[PDB]
Amino acid sequence: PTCQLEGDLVQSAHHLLRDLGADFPEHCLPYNAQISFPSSAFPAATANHPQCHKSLWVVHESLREAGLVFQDNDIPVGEGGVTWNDQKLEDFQNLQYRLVEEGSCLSSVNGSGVLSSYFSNVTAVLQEQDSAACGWMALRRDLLWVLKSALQKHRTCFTWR
Ligand SMILES: *[C@@H]1O[C@H](CO)[C@@H](O)[C@H](O)[C@H]1NC(C)=O
Repeated sequence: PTCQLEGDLVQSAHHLLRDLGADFPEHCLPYNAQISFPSSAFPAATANHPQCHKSLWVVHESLREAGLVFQDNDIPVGEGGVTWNDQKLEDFQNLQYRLVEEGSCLSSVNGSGVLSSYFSNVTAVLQEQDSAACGWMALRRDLLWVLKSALQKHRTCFTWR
């Protein structure tokens, strides 16, 4: 295994996740107290220090932990649920799985608890029926940002073509 995250998969995962839903709704704003992605998890790249290992770790670990969230929690669909494109969701999850498997070496090093703490807060919101839809929408918002930011600020860390 060459342990690399393929940029084309990351870009396509971002596009599918973008296209399957809508903007984060105003009524979900209070959940930002609980679901606040630690943007400081990404390193500040400098000349000769792209910090690709840490940047790829943030992407891989966020996708791995989100995979567990999808496995362990039902998405509500009715009123009080989310209105997502289920076919594009399945396609996103297939790309997510490919990225998590190919980057397994990035999870072989224990990281700071900063990401696990974020996902523990997401889980708590998802596992109460009255807050679940907002939790799903906040998670999607943050995963979109993780993928967008990695491509915008850490493009060189992915393998292309
Ligand atoms: C989790 O939510 C609590 C509030 O319920 C907040 O104080 C804490 O900072 C959150 N954890 C993270 C990692 O953001």
